[PDB]
Amino acid sequence: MRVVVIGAGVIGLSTALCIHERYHSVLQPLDIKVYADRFTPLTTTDVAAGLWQPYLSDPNNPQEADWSQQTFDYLLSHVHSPNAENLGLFLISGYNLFHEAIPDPSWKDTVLGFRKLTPRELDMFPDYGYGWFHTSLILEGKNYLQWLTERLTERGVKFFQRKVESFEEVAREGADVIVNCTGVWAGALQRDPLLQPGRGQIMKVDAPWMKHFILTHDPERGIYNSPYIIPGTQTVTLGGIFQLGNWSELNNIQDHNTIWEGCCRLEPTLKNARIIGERTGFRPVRPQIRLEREQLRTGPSNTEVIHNYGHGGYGLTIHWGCALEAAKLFGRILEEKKLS
Amino acid sequence: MRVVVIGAGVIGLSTALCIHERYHSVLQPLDIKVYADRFTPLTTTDVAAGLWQPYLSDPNNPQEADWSQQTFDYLLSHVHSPNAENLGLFLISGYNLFHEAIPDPSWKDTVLGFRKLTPRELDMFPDYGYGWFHTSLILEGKNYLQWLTERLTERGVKFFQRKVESFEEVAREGADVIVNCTGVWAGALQRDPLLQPGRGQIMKVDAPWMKHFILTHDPERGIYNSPYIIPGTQTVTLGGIFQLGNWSELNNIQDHNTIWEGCCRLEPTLKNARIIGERTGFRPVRPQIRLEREQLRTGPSNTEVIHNYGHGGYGLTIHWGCALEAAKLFGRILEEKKLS
Ligand SMILES: Cc1cc2nc3c(=O)[nH]c(=O)nc-3n(C[C@H](O)[C@H](O)[C@H](O)COP(=O)(O)OP(=O)(O)OC[C@H]3O[C@@H](n4cnc5c(N)ncnc54)[C@H](O)[C@@H]3O)c2cc1C
Ligand SMILES: Cc1cc2nc3c(=O)[nH]c(=O)nc-3n(C[C@H](O)[C@H](O)[C@H](O)COP(=O)(O)OP(=O)(O)OC[C@H]3O[C@@H](n4cnc5c(N)ncnc54)[C@H](O)[C@@H]3O)c2cc1C
Ligand SMILES: O=C(O)c1cc(CCc2ccc(Cl)cc2)c[nH]1
Ligand SMILES: O=C(O)c1cc(CCc2ccc(Cl)cc2)c[nH]1
Repeated sequence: MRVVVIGAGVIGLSTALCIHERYHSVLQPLDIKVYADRFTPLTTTDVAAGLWQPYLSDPNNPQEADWSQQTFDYLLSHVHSPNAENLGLFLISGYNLFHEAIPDPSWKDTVLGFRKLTPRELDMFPDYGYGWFHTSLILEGKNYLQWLTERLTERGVKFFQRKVESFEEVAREGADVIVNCTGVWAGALQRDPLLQPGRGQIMKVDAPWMKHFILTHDPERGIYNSPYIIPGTQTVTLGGIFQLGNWSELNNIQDHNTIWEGCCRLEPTLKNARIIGERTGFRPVRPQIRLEREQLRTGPSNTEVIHNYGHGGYGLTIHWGCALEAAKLFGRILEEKKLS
Repeated sequence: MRVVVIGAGVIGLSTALCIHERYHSVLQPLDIKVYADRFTPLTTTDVAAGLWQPYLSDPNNPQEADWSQQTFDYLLSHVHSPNAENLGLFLISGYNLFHEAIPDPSWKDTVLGFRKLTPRELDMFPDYGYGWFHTSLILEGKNYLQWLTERLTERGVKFFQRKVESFEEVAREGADVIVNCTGVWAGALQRDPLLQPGRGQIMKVDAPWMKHFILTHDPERGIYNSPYIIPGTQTVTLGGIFQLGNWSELNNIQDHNTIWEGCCRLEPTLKNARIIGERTGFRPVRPQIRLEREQLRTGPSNTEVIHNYGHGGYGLTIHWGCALEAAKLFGRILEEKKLS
């Protein structure tokens, strides 16, 4: 069985791992291959802090709340594990700030010790009069990518640096199943009017005193386009940028100033923190995640395509549930191709 | 007016600063000097993680509770200022675990977002049946001492290496007022068998993924004699040793093993953490703090002693309230000798 996963970001590597662990049997000899244009240090997955937190407003698709919850429960059970440190996995508590009273989120019982902020706590944030506190998890993109790659490497998965021009090219070069995990660049392989680059920029800062996440929200600004402070393992993530339709890979001075002004006003201690570096990424923006099997009529016999893209700002928060569902879609192919 | 502060730990340095802040302008030649046999990294203060948390057993002492509350307010005021980094001061959330049910502490309204631990959080600690969760403060001993030193230095306070033999030694060179902040060694200057060493030992570990303090409690081991994990700015503190009457300043291997095994059982990710260092410190154990005035006769010149010692395990937690009460006692000397 020949399988080609296109892309080496969070989605591709986890779908490749999930499929390989659930379907690579002696009864199912899988030849899995990873095809990517950009790898482990230079993807949009690396730019992500890795904080587990779904949308403030409920999605149009209810399968997504299940996939996000399923990712949390999985990560939590491995949070005290001997491998936690390599994945970049750890528990964290923090603040959710608002200007108005908001209903409690769907994930209020998934996270640990959810409650509303007390007045004396709210008194610490002059600009916000309402908010939450809970304990979540972090899965840093870069460390997790480094973990997945190495775990795949010891499983025979061969990685290849190349820009894939079309599905047919991969199919004709002997592919049976094409797992499409191209993120925002899925439009280059197949026209998707529901796809747009959710451009984001961040800063990496040396602020070790920071033990909590601090996320502010504003409907005027929109989702992920308002200041956020996310402490990592070696550095703190300074964010708050979202530009729908922007394809500029370079960092810009206005977004730098926006992030810095916003986070230093949120936490004045930050004014003394050292800028380690800055990065730019593209959230694969869609009304909902595209996670389905598509038949491609390549002459007589058809080559199968599993699309797994359009994860927006929640690709780490949801990855595992999407991986298991894509694995479920991979199982249906095996049985429909007389192999189960 | 000649003042000699004996002690360069949290007690001496904070007391020197308070007497200066309140009295530099009333007395024409206010002369303050600091005498100490150990400084900056070599004091008991330096051995302390600096978590704000009163003694496990309720006093029931309103005055002692006011000294603790006064310190929290004074530190919570600095916590968001762009100077906080220099004090070694930051907010930190965490767990306090017990095998059995217990009443809420009198400080439940001093700390931020105090609550009982949920059943899903208790599942993370199989050895414990009940516990608390709250947000408090860390004021790192070494870092704080450096800030107090630089505040004192700018105010022209001078530092001298001197192992004082008697109060009479210092009264003879011209001291009008001696401030006794000798911690656990106070008995050498004036007999006090109530003051005993509470031998403690800690491990300094590199685990920057740790964002929560974890403290365990066992009445059969006694206070401070149960595993505790307190993340600092650049390093994590591992401890849990209390040895009443032990004067050994050497790091013990059995205590090293007991600290390591005890903390790795509580938090298994700690197994991969790299041990940076270890220290031993003697808590100035006394059933109650010795904070009072005492007149000396030596010389035709009057010589007054202000005692401020015996803060056990909670020196950083209580210091500010004690430093202000010692400044007020200094003020009582001026309104008695007719100099204010
Ligand atoms: C600033 C910022 C901060 C964020 N923080 C968080 C967070 O804290 N938590 C969270 O849950 N999510 C966060 N996100 C969202 C998250 O980063 C994404 O949702 C997720 O990484 C995208 O996964 P991917 O694997 O689809 O995309 P990518 O990581 O972009 O990887 C796509 C892969 O497809 C390959 N590819 C594309 N086209 C081709 C082609 N023709 N041929 C070969 N290979 C191709 C690429 O080269 C690449 O290896 C953040 C995003 C941004 C922008
Ligand atoms: C392992 C451990 C962990 C701890 N963690 C915390 C914590 O998280 N939070 C908290 O609130 N507390 C903590 N503590 C408690 C805290 O360290 C003390 O209660 C506080 O340090 C004592 O202050 P001091 O100024 O009385 O002691 P010291 O720092 O010991 O200073 C005494 C000073 O007197 C000088 N001196 C003594 N005798 C003479 C003499 N004859 N001549 C000259 N100078 C003299 C010394 O050299 C020294 O400079 C901890 C203690 C230990 C041991
Ligand atoms: O910048 C992003 O794309 C991003 C950040 C996060 C974690 C912080 C956060 C802020 C806001 C909201 Cl609504 C949810 C989560 C996830 N994606
Ligand atoms: O060992 C000490 O003396 C010590 C530890 C701490 C911080 C953790 C802690 C443990 C136990 C209690 Cl009761 C309160 C606080 C301060 N001093």
